[PDB]
Amino acid sequence: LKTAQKTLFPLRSIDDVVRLFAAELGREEPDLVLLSLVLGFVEHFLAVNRVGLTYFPVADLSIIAALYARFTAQIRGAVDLSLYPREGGVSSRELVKKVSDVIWNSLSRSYFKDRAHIQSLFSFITGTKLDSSGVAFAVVGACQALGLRDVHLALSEDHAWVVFGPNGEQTAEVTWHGRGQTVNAGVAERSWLYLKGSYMRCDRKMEVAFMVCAINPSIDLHTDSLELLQLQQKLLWLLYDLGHLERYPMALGNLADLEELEPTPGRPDPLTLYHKGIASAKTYYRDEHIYPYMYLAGYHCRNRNVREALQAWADTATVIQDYNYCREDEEIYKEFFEVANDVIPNLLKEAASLLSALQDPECFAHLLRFYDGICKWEEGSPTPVLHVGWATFLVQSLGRFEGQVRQKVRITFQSEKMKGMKELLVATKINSSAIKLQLTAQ
Amino acid sequence: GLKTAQKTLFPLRSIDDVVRLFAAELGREEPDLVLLSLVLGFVEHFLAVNRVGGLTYFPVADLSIIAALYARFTAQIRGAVDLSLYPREGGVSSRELVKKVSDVIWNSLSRSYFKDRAHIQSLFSFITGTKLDSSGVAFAVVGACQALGLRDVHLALSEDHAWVVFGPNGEQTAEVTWHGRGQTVNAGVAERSWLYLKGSYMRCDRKMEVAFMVCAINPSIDLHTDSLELLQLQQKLLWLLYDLGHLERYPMALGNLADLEELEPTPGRPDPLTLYHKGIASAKTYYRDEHIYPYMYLAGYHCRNRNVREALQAWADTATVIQDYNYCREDEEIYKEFFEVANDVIPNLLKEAASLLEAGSALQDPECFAHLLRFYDGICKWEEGSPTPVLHVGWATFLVQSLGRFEGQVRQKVRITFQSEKMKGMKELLVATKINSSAIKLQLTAQ
Ligand SMILES: CCN(C(=O)c1cc(F)ccc1Oc1cncnc1N1CC2(CCN(C[C@H]3CC[C@H](NS(=O)(=O)CC)CC3)CC2)C1)C(C)C
Ligand SMILES: CCN(C(=O)c1cc(F)ccc1Oc1cncnc1N1CC2(CCN(C[C@H]3CC[C@H](NS(=O)(=O)CC)CC3)CC2)C1)C(C)C
Ligand SMILES: [Mg+2]
Ligand SMILES: [Mg+2]
Ligand SMILES: [Mg+2]
Ligand SMILES: [Mg+2]
Repeated sequence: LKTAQKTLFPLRSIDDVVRLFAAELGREEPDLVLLSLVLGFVEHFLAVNRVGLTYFPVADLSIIAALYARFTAQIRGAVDLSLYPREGGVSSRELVKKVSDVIWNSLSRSYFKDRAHIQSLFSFITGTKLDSSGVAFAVVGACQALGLRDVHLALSEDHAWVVFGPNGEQTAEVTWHGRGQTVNAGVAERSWLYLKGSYMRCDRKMEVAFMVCAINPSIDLHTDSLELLQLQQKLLWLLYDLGHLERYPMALGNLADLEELEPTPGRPDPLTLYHKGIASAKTYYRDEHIYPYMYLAGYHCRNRNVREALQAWADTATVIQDYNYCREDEEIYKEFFEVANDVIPNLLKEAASLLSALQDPECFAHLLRFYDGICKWEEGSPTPVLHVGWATFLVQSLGRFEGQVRQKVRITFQSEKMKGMKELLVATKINSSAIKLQLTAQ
Repeated sequence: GLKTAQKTLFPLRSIDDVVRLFAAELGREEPDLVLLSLVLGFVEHFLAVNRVGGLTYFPVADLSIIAALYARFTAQIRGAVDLSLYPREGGVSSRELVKKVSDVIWNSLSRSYFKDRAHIQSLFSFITGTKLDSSGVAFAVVGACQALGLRDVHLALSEDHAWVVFGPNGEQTAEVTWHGRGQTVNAGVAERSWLYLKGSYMRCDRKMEVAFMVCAINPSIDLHTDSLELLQLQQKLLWLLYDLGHLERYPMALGNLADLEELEPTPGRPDPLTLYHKGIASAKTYYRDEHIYPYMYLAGYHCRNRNVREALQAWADTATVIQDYNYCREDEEIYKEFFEVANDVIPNLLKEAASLLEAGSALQDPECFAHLLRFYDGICKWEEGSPTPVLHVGWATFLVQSLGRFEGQVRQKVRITFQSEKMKGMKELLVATKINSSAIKLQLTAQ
C-alpha cells in the first residue's frame, strides 16, 4: 500500500469506505485486491459473524495491510515471472493459465461452492473458499498484483472468465459453471451463457462495479444487513456519478432496486434507472441481455402496472428468441418458467378478481409476443423448452381475455409454433386441446 | 348429508367454535372427515391464502357455505361411484373399488398445477380449486370412502408418503397418490427404504385421520410470515386430540404440539421436553422404534436451546434408527435432513462452542464426542447394502473439521460400538492425538 491509501484508514463508517472507493477510482489502476478485501471484511462482520443497533465494523490499517500482503505475496510467491517472457505489455495464455492454477490449487477441495459470502478475496485469504465468479475475479486481482495490466474480467449474465492480450481479444475459461479454453464455442453455439459475444469486457472501473454488485447483504432467509444495503447503494451512486455504470446494465438494475427500497432525494427515480440499464444493453451489448427487461418487469409487477409488466416480459422474450437453449442456460430457463407459469397467471387472476388489463388488447398482444419469443428460443435449440406444464398456463392465461379483446389482435409471429395456431388464439372459443398439442409439439 | 346435531354448532365464529365442532365429531364412532377437512380448508383459505395498528381475525363459517361444499364433495363421489357394481362381501372393500375411488379423485384434478404448492391439502382446495397435493389425494380417497360408507378404508402414512389400507383387518394396501397405482406397498416394505418404514408405518383409525388433517394445517402466509390464528387453531385442536388420547400412537403430532408449546406455552400443560419424549415413547411402543422424526424433533429443540450434549445425543439416536434402512431414491427428504445436520448444524454448533471456549465446554466432554461418532456410524451403516451411496467427499470434510473441535485428551479414551465396517476400519484414526485428515476422508468416502 502507498501513503496515499494508508491515510484513508481506519475505515470507521460507510462514508470512509465510499472515500476509499472514490480515491481508488480516481487512479488509472484502482487497487482491486485492496477494495475486495475491504468489502469482504465489512460483509464478514455484518452478514457472516454479526453481534437494537446498526453498526460498522472498523477496518484498521493493521488488519487490511496484513490481508493485502497475504494475497499479493502468495501470488508473487507462486508465480515466477522470469519464466514468462511478456513481450509488448501483453500476457501469454500460459501465464494466465498459471495464475488460474495458483488460485484453483489454493482453494479447499470441498465446501458449499454455492454458499453466500464466499465471493471476496477476504473469503479466499481467511477461508480458502471462493464461489464461481469469485475465482475469475481473484485471477484478475492476482494478475493486477503481478502487474499484468491487460488481464480483465469478462462476464455474461451468469458466468465469468478473463480476456487478455493486445486488444482484450483473447479469452480464457478460469472457473466452473453450475479451463484455459477460449469461449469461442460458447459464442458459436448461441447459448445465453456466452450472450453470442455481447458479454461485458470490463476495464478496472467496471471490475470495481462488479465487486460492488457482489456485496451480499443476506444474513439469513428472513433478514438483510441494512448497513450492507446502504453501503452497496452509496458505492453504486459513486460509480454512477463518475460514469462507471454507463456500460454496466445489471448495476443500474441493482441501483434501481435499491432506490425502490429507500429512495435517495434529489436522485433519478427507479423507472429512469431501469431504462438507463436497457439503454446501456442496446447501446453497448447489441440488445442481447435479458436482465435489464426482467428488472423493469419485476418493478412494474411489484407496483401492479400489469400492461407495463407484460410489455417488459415480452421484451425479455424478444431478446431470448435469437438464442438456442443449451444445458448451462438453466438460470434463465427458470426465470422464464417462473414468469409464464406463476407470475403472469397470478397477475391475470388478480386482475380478473378486481374485474383493467384484461379488457386491453395491448396486454393480450404482449402475452402473445412473450410466448412467440419462447417458441422461437426453442427453435434450433439442442433441448426442448416447452413441455405440458407450459401448455396449461398458456390456455389458462389466454382465457383471461374475452373473444372481443383477443379478436382483432395481430402481431408478428417469429415462431413456427405460434404461426401454426394464430387462428386458435383469436377464435371466440379457445380450443384448449389443440393449443396445448401445438405448443408441446416437438 | 349433515345431522341437526352438527348444524347447531354453526356458524363457526371463533377458534373455540372450531374446537367444539371437532370435540363433537371425535365423540362419535365415525367422525365426519369431509366436514372437518372443509371447515379447516375454509378457515386456512381466508387466513393464509386470501387475507384481509393491525388485526387478527376469524373467518365466520356459515352453515350455508360448509353444507354446500359438503354436498358437493359427497354427491360428486356418489355420482361417480355406483356401489351396486362392487359386491362388498364381509363389510370389506375390494381393490377394484379402492382403485375406482382413486381414479375418480385423480380425474377430478386440474391436468397441470404446482402439485408442491402450500394450501392445496384440504377438500376445500379440491372442491373450489380442483387442486390437491400428494397426501391431499390419499386423504381425499379416504374421505370419499367414508362418504360411500366404506368403513374398512383407512389412511396409512410413513414420515413422507401416504396410501390406504382396507380389507378384513387392514390386511390390504393400495398406492393412491404420487410421491415427489392400485399396487401394494409390499416392494417398498421389502426394499427397506425409509419411505415405507419397513412396515412400521401408521395405520390410522378415524381419530388419527382427524389428527393427520390437524397436522396438515399450514399457517404459512409467505416465506417470512405465519398466521397467528392458524397456529393458535392447530395448537388447541392438538390439545383436544391429546386429552382424548388420540395422539397416543401419533409420534409426529406430539412433536408438532411440542414445537407449538415452545412457541407459546399453555399454562398447566406438560412442557415441550415431556411432549417430545412422549413422541419418542410412542415410536418405541407402537412403531418398533423405526421412525426418525421423533428424535429429529427432540434434537431441533435442544439445538435451538443450545443444549449441545442433548442435541448431539438426539441426532445420534436418529442415526441409530436410520442405520437399519437402505438409502433408496425416494428417501431424499431424510437424506437432506441428515446432510443439513452433518454438514451445517453440527459444524456451526461446534464452532459456536469453540468460540465460547476461547472467550473464557461440550468440546471438553468426551460424551459429546461419542455422540458424534455414533451419528457418523449410523450414517455409514445406513449406506451399507444401500443401492445408492450416502457419503461423498463433502461429508468427509465436515467430519474431520468436527472431530478436530475436540482435543486429543477429550477424544483419547472414547470407545463406542461401531455397527459400520467404515467406522470400524478407522477407529485408531478417530482417537489419535494427531488427526490424519487424508486417511479419515478416504475411509469414509470409499465405495
Ligand atoms: C449478483 C452476483 N453476481 C452474479 O450473480 C454474476 C456472476 C457472473 F459470473 C456473471 C454475472 C453475474 O450477475 C451480475 C453481475 N453483475 C451485477 N449483477 C449481477 N446480477 C444481478 C442478477 C440478475 C438480476 N437478479 C434480480 C432480478 C431477477 C429477475 C426479476 N424479475 S421478475 O421478478 O419479473 C422474474 C420472476 C427482477 C430481479 C439478481 C441476480 C445477476 C456477481 C455480482 C458476482
Ligand atoms: C404437512 C405435514 N404432512 C406431511 O408432510 C406428511 C405427508 C405424508 F404423506 C406423510 C407424512 C407426513 O408427515 C407428517 C404427518 N403427520 C404429521 N406431521 C407430519 N410431518 C411433520 C414433518 C416432520 C417434521 N418436520 C419438522 C422438523 C424437521 C426436523 C427438525 N430437526 S433438526 O432441525 O434437528 C434437523 C436439521 C425439527 C423440525 C415437519 C414435517 C412431517 C401431513 C400432515 C399432511
Ligand atoms: Mg447467476
Ligand atoms: Mg435480438
Ligand atoms: Mg415430507
Ligand atoms: Mg433399528
